[PDB]
Amino acid sequence: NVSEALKGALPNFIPGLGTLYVDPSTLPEGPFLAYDRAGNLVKVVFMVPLKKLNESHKYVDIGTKTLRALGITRIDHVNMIPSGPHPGVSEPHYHIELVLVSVDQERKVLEGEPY
Amino acid sequence: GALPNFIPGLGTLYVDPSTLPEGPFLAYDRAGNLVKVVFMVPLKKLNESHKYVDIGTKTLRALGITRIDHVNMIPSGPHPGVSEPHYHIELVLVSVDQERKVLEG
Amino acid sequence: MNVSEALKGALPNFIPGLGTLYVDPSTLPEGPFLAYDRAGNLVKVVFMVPLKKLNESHKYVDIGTKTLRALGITRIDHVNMIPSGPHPGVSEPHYHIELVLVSVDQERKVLEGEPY
Amino acid sequence: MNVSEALKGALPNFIPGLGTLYVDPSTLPEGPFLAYDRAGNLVKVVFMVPLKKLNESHKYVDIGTKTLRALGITRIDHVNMIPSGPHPGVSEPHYHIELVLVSVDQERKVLEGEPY
Amino acid sequence: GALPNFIPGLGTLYVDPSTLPEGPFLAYDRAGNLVKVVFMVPLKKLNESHKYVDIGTKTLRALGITRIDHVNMIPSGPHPGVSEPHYHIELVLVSVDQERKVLEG
Amino acid sequence: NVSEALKGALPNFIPGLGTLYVDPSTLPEGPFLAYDRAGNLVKVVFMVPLKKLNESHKYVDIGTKTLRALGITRIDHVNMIPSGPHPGVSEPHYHIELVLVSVDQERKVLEGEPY
Amino acid sequence: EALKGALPNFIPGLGTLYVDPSTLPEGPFLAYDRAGNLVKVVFMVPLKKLNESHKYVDIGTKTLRALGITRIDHVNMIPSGPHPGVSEPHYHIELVLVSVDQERKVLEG
Amino acid sequence: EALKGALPNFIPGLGTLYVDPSTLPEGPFLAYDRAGNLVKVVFMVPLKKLNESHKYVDIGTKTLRALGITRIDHVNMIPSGPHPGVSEPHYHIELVLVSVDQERKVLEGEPY
Amino acid sequence: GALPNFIPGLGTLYVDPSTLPEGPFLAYDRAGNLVKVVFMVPLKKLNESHKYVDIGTKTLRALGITRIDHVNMIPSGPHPGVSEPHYHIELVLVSVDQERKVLEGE
Amino acid sequence: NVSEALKGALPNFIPGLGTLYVDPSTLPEGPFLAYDRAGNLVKVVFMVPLKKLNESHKYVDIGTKTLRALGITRIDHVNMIPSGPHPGVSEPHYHIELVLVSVDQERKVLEGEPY
Amino acid sequence: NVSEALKGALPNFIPGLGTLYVDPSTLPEGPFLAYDRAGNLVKVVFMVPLKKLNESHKYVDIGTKTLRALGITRIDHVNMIPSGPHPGVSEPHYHIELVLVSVDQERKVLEGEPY
Amino acid sequence: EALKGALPNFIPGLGTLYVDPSTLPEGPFLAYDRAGNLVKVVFMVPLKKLNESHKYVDIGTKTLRALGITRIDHVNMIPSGPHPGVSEPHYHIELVLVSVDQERKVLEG
Amino acid sequence: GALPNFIPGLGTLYVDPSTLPEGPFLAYDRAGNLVKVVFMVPLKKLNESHKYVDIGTKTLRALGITRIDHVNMIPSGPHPGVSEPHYHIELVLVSVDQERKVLEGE
Amino acid sequence: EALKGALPNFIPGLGTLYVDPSTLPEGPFLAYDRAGNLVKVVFMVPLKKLNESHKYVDIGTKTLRALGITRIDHVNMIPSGPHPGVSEPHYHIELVLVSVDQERKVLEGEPY
Amino acid sequence: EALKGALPNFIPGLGTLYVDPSTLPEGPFLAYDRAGNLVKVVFMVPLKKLNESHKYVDIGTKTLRALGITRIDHVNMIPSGPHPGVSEPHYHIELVLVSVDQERKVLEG
Amino acid sequence: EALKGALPNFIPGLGTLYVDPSTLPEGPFLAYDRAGNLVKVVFMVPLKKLNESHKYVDIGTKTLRALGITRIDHVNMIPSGPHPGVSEPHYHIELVLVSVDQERKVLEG
Amino acid sequence: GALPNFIPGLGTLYVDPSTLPEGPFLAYDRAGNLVKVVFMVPLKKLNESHKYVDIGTKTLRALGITRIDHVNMIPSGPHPGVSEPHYHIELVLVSVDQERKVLEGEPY
Amino acid sequence: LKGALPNFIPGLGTLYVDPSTLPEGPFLAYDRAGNLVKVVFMVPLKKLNESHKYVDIGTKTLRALGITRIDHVNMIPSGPHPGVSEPHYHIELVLVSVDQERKVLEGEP
Repeated sequence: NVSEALKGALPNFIPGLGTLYVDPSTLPEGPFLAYDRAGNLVKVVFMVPLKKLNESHKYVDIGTKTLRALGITRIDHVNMIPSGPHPGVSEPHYHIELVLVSVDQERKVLEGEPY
Repeated sequence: GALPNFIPGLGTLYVDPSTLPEGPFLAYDRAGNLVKVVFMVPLKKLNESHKYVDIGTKTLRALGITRIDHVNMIPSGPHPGVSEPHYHIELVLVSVDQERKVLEG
Repeated sequence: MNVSEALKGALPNFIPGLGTLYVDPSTLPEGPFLAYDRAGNLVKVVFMVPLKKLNESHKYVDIGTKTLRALGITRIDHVNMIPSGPHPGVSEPHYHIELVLVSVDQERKVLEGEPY
Repeated sequence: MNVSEALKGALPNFIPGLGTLYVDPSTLPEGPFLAYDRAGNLVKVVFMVPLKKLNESHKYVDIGTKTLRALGITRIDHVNMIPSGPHPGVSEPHYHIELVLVSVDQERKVLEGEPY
Repeated sequence: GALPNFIPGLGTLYVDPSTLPEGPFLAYDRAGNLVKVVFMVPLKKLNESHKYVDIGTKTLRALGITRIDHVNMIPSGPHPGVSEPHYHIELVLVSVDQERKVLEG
Repeated sequence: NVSEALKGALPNFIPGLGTLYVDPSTLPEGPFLAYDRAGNLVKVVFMVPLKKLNESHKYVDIGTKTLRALGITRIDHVNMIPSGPHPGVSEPHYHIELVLVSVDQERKVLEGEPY
Repeated sequence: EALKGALPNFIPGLGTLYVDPSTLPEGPFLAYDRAGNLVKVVFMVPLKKLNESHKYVDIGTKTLRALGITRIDHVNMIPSGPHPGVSEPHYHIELVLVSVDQERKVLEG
Repeated sequence: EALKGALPNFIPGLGTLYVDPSTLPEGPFLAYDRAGNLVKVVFMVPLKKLNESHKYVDIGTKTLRALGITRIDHVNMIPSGPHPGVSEPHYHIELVLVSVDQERKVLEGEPY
Repeated sequence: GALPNFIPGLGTLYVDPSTLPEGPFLAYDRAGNLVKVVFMVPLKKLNESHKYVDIGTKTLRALGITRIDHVNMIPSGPHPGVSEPHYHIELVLVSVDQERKVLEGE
Repeated sequence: NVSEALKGALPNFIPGLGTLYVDPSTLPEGPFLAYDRAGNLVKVVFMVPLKKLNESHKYVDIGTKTLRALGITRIDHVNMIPSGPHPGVSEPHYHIELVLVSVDQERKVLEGEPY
Repeated sequence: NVSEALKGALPNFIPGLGTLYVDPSTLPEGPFLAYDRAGNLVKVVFMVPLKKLNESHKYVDIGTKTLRALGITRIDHVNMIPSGPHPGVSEPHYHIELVLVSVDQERKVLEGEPY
Repeated sequence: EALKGALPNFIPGLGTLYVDPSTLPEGPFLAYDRAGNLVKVVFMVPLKKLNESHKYVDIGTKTLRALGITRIDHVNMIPSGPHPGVSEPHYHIELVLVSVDQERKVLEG
Repeated sequence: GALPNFIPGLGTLYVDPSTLPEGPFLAYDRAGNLVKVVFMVPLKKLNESHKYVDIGTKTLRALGITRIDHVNMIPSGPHPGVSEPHYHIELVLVSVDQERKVLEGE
Repeated sequence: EALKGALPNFIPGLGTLYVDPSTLPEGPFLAYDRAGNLVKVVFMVPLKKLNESHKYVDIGTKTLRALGITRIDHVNMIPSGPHPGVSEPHYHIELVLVSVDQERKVLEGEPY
Repeated sequence: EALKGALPNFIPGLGTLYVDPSTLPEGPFLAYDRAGNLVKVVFMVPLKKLNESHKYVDIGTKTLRALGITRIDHVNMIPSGPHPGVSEPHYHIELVLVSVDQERKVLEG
Repeated sequence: EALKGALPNFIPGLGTLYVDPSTLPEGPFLAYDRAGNLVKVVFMVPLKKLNESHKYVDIGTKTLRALGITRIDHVNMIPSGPHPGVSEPHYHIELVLVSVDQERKVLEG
Repeated sequence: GALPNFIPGLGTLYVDPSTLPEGPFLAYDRAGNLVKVVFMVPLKKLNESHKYVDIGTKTLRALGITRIDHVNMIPSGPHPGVSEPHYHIELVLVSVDQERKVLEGEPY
Repeated sequence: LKGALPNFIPGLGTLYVDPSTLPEGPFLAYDRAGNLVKVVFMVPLKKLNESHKYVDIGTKTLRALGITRIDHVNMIPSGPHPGVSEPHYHIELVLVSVDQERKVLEGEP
């Protein structure tokens, strides 16, 4: 079976998220990188707990290493999506996304539900 | 953190946060194989007779031609931070025994 | 007798909005129920669950295995969860959990039901 | 090295407008060729036939049986018959007879090809 | 008449006349079982490099989940009144041997 | 298998034509009757060879028996579609159709390609 | 005040024949008997168009729906008899609402 | 009973048509919808008279005078004949009192 | 203002050129009174069975409420430049006698 | 009545042309000036015989006087419309128009038929 | 200039109201008559104070004189628009309008903001 | 046959009052005299909505178009006053097609 | 014609009621000259941070080419009937001195 | 080189902004697109002055005078502040010289 | 850097003539003098199309909007005359932004 | 002629800060150093909105596309320092185009 | 203007003098963004089978990342100022609609 | 079943094209290793001689290939190809140096 064989080789891709990669040494803020099925970088996502924001924590010079290694990003727009809690995420967070394509293209290449 | 870690009984759960709370969520075993699609339904919406119509369309279509082995409808267990009851409507892609084995729970 | 009636007479029972329904009696009350269109194509798989059981945290595990296995490979297009009851024939609130094998618009078209 | 390149490197060859192609070498030149999208889903089955053979009334019987049988149950959405050649790589006019397993719009979308 | 009669090798061929000449046509055996879907392509259009895109959509979808056993591409044989060459692009639903048997040709 | 069982029982229905019935004693003019998947009468179709028209043949009092047995037809529109020759039809014909629903409904219930 | 109903001259075989000119040549034409009852609906088709395999789709819709015909007795397909002025041959596809005997009678055929 | 029935029938596409017999063959003819509204005023002329350079002057005066208000919306010029009941080609010159869609609607005629 | 050359029987003719050849033309009398609306139809089109539907809409609507006295349908007389025969379908807003006077036409 | 009185007190406006003015000494080329019912200048139109164009006549420094007296024009687009021959226009002409509003606004304020 | 000259020679037209006239002896109810730039009657407007309505005042046989002098009206629709208080209108009022053209034509010929 | 024309009650001052119930409360209501002549078109406006500054735009369009009213004799704006079952005050915006004297006469008011 | 009661400082005010309360109002002087365009903004809306975007479009466009001499922003003075404070944002087409005269305002 | 650079930057949503310093704090400010076209004239007023019934009379005369032609399309009144750089609530009273879509386009600002 | 402004040839009487090739043949062409000032907008109209009665509607819209021309000094309608490679006659519809004397000067014509 | 570029007062830590008022409160705001170079893009988000789980989608699009930023050095998420007039707390989500050291330097932090 | 003008439909054009006449020419929008790279070739040279190899290498090298969106091949001339037929081969770096928008040209 | 890649061609390597986009394509040329070497538009000389205007071609392909760097461009008359009669021009967007191109595609220098 060719289809089963291709899918076996193919990296996991989660509709609405993409194929994710994150340098574990940059957690928990990240940012994680989201790629489409063709392997192009779609967005760079920073993660922050709401609690810390409520405590007025100051995040400074974040994602420097990752961004430096990325090179050209040409940001199209920004998203700030709330997340958590739910199985897997113990507290509310916000995903701060730097999207490198139009909002419609992002939904399109990441196969995500319209906002 | 905001990213998922393998949890016994559920596996590693991924989800497009903009589709919360229902999702659906994709659950993978440690080897990164998709085990099930999980809709996280707040029991509260069900008690208000909310009509869920055409949900999980993008995710399910991404499965392409597939085989659904069975369905589970399980009440959410204890989960840190979670404060309301939900039901896990699950479309499992492997046998109930395969599922229990690879999810380690 | 006219040909139309003879045709109508030979065609399986079809209910607008539900289709032609079949279920394995041994799988009741949950099912699943299989809904076919007028062409005999399987449109959706429907699980029936009482709301009260959900509120009492009943654990439904490995449901519809026999029925599902008998189906075969297929794409799943989307899911619906529709509230039902009570009313004559249904003594308490239920939820229809539906695994639909065609687009939501196609479902409403081939089952001839009112649009959502 | 960046992650994007490592990903691109691990992904099968995909040609915009054609998809990821595979064919049983023993079935050439006719095939059929199987075209998959980036998700690894089979999009279409393509038979290759030289126009000259059609003009000389060649009889093609029981074609693609081995390949087809290996597939499985599936819906067929539509058929295309697209002319091809000559050009580098194709010495004479051919026709691509395609059995497409998704809508024509979905085909153009998942294979990322120019609209018809 | 304008209605079809069982013809050896083809069976009983039905078609929505508004889709002529290509159709596609549906071929049934004497017991009324669908044997194959047949597109009747004028060889002339092929020589003019006509691009057939998205044809037989309504008929094929009517087949629902099916299995295509094999394909035939056969030049039209002698047919009363027919004056131009066509190719029968056939999507057969049974084995080539089953096909020859039930079509009596 | 329920699907195979249902389809086995179901009468043949040809997309764009419907489920056809014709009183053989009324051939070759007919008319044949075309029904949808629910068994409703969609159209009444008369058949005539082009050759006869070219010879000025006079068709008179056609389809009387069939029409009498039909009762209420309430015609919506008329179609005149050419047909033949092709495998199965030795000479050109015209299908003169009396359609009992709108032209869009006819295409819809008979699952036919748009005109 | 000085008007009167406009009514075409009776024509043996065709009765009082009306037609919306913008729908010509096909029509349909409406044929009435002396008493003012509708006898038949007639589509006037050029044989040339048929030999050209013209596809006639959804014709006479507004007319047919306005009349609300529910009973068609029979159908006629007759070659265009000689008519003063008409040079090309047409076929009269008639949807007759009464019997063939009543038709010839009421239309003084 | 004196129940009037010599009234013309409403014909889809034409409406209920009246004409002053002393104005024939040109008319004009008056077309009314089912409610009794005057929809259009129609003049009929043989194409042959036109080719023979005939001069139609001060036509339809009597009729138009008895109509008073009009407010014309558009004009149509429709060819007709030959066909059974019309031995020679004519043109229907129509002065329409409602928009073109309204005219097809109230007269229940086939769209243009 | 900028009035064009008065024409006997036609008066001062105005027409939107984008609507030629039919128009319709608006004919005014010396005093600026609208006397008639003129559709100039090439006989060739009539002979070819051209179907004219919904013409003059804008002009007729801008002219609004009023009354039509009579209608004329006269073949194009001698006009410099014009080379194919036309017919003038006219909707006159005054009596035929008043028309012959204001338009100073024979 | 008021209505009838108003129209009489209003300048002659021709559907599709507007209210025209032209400096007599600039005839026959003009340009003519077309105003809407509010008195706004809509377009500046130059009249040229087609025969002159075919004769390669040189029209230079045209409309200077009239244009000077206009001031702020703001050209939106240009049209070149053929005209004549017909009563009042003995030969074919072309109207060269410098329009000061969008093309749709033009047909709208001059109450003319769409192009 | 011509443009400036034209406007001066033209009647006062107010966007959204048109050119208004009212028989002084019918004040304060009117009706007022609103004309477009071509001098066509667009609407007939009656003015009533809201307080009178709340006092159950009986307005009977209003606008008879003005209406008689109008003749052919052809009512398309009615509007009831609240007005005031503001400078020039010491108390809340309602404008009862009998409009003689479609609602879109009304906003169009009176050059007013859409409702 | 056994079917007779169906006609609402005659309200002195209002006559035979008809109204498409789907257009309530405003209507317009149509008031006919005994003979079957339309005497006036009545918009039934709730005072409460006027106090709320409701903007009524394009009302009675289809009805007015269907009636084809070219001549309004006079307008009345009068309080509805009490009516059995009616608990909210309304104003009658009336387009009367006949003289005020004829109106009092035929509506027996 | 039917002119409303002249107001000192405002002149003859006209406004399309469907656009109240902001308007804009058109203020003319005795002679029928448009003197200024007035937007009447309820202070309450300003205090609530209301976002006014694209207002007065139709009126301003119908008034066309011209020049704005100066702008005024004055609180609503005493006006019978008016009960909430407003601000009059005015686009004046004449000098402030000429404004005080034609509008006969202090 | 005398290559001028003390020129303001084009800011998406604002354009290139100029003001006569002797007209501050009200201005008006002049906003230009990239081609150099004047898009809008902006007046700035503190909400507090409005609440204190301040009277702004004959404002922006000098500036408006030096602009001559204008042809105003619409008006905007936009609230602003408090935020870094603006300690008190203000309103931006804008006289716009192009349609509202054109203004967002040429100034390249976020849609309203 | 090594990049210099790219400028077309200077045609006496026409200057530095620019044109978006996708809008050919009509253009409009834009003619600049040596200093870089726009001297005139030129619509290049084929005589053949005029003889065919072609209707030119809404031409030069984007270009005119981009130039923001509020003052036209004068208009010229002159024959293009011969040009190397040009075999069809055209008329130059010109919107000249400067005096006719300045035009002859700066275009060195 | 008497004008001058409108330029907001410099603000230690924020530089010359611009914002299109219609995009408030979020902005983004654009921060420039004395030399006129863009230092960072700042979205000013109300903490209240975040606690309400507001979904911010596609913000700063026109601005970000007009600037054509290709290199982001780092990101900052800082609580709203005390600002004259600002009562509610916000978070400054900053996309910084230079190094953290250069930032504090050029913005005279 | 002390630098090349922005021309509607073309933008602001730059070219390496030594790469003439083929170029490529670089077209910028009003904001200074590179919109497209244009090669100019005479039809005549194509008909004579001239081989253009390794063109625009210098200029392309000093440009950098481009991310090509689409290609246009537009015929030009003859007309006043262009004595013979040429083809403009364009490598456009934005969508076709965006190109028309930022270079403010007439729609295709 | 295995990689169905076509036969290596000298100077064009493994060549792919979406048959529905013929004749221009563009074609994608890969080296033995499966790397993309160049994108090729095959334009029939006849079309150019006919002044055909090509606008927005190759969009889906180019967008999918996210080509950020083009090393050089070639415009070569079409080499001799079997069955290929009509002359074409190859507009090539090469992603590698001229040397590397000749090397990896096994084509003559």
